[PDB]
Amino acid sequence: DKRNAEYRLAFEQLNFVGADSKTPILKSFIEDKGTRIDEITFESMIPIETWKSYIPQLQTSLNISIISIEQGASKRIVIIKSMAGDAKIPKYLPWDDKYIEEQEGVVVVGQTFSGNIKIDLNKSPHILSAGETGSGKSVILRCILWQLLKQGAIAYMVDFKGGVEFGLEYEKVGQVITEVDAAEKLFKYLVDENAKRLKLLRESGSKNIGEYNKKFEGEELKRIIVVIDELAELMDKTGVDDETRAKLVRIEGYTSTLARLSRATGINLCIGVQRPDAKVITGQIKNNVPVRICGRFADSKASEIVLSNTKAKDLPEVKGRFLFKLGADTVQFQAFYFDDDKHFIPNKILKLR
Ligand SMILES: Nc1ncnc2c1ncn2[C@@H]1O[C@H](COP(=O)(O)OP(=O)(O)OP(=O)(O)O)[C@@H](O)[C@H]1O
Ligand SMILES: OC[C@H]1O[C@@H](O)[C@H](O)[C@@H](O)[C@@H]1O
Repeated sequence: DKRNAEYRLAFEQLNFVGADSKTPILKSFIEDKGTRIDEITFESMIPIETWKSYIPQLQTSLNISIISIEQGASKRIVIIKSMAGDAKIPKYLPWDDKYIEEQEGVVVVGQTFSGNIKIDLNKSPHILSAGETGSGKSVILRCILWQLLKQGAIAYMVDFKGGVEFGLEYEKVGQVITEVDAAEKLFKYLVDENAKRLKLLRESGSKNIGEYNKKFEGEELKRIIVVIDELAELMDKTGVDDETRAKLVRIEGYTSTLARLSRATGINLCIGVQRPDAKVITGQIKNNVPVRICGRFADSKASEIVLSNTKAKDLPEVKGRFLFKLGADTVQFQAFYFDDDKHFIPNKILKLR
């Protein structure tokens, strides 16, 4: 084999031999086609310290970006997590209105290996974005929102933390929800509106909202984008008042109902999650939210909750570098950087009519 033959010369060239005077032997190269993070296993007599000392040389020799070098099952075996020099993805990519999709309902979240990541909300209607504080899971949601505002959609924004993440400029573009009573009224309305559109399609004999809009002129239904900053504000019922938790259990009722029956009604949920918990990302939320955006999660348990795999732990530590799952396949992408005080121009959306 070519790889074993290649690696052998790279080691001979570095005189990278153990106490036994023998070069590391390649046990397995497990390449990921989706994330494109390869897993290079070697068993040598060289200690993990000497390996780490050689990461800059090993990168230049094998032409790889070493994500991590860890010790395997035995103190003889090492595992390298890397990406070839050809798995080229920007380390930083800002937002540009040039990316805004023409097709009403298609949104672009960033750049991948082969092209850009696109989500058609007529096909995949709900997005679950997850990541630690400062990962940029909010940035994505704001960018999806901007693209939909530009597409002329109705926007609702949920942030129970005084609505600080949805400032006075966001307020101009749509309704901002800050309390459980407002969220109760909003989610009840969203279920009623979803059901209202559900019968219009039945009666009109139209597949989606677009197929009805081309049948009724002055009665055109606009897309509804409802972004939730922290699912846990609606999910996590622990601590609140006896009357407040009946309100939260109603919000949870309506949310489940929204995610389940709103593929054709053009009502979309974009949910951010800081702390992936099974009490928050319920199987009802999982079964009905098809789009998964995942930041680097140190734990294997938090990644399984989100992606239904342990891929988030192998993410190269790059600000805005996420994982993307839709259906079975899981891919690596660099999320566009959406700067609020650079790209969010609320008057450009008010001009739209
Ligand atoms: N795509 C990106 N490229 C480069 N840097 C990024 C990117 N996304 C985020 N960052 C940086 O990290 C910061 C984190 O911002 P952000 O508020 O979106 O993250 P968050 O804490 O996970 O979400 P939230 O506000 O909902 O708590 C950004 O302000 C920016 O400095
Ligand atoms: O929050 C619910 C309210 O949202 C508004 O955008 C609508 O115009 C109202 O009809 C609705 O009752």
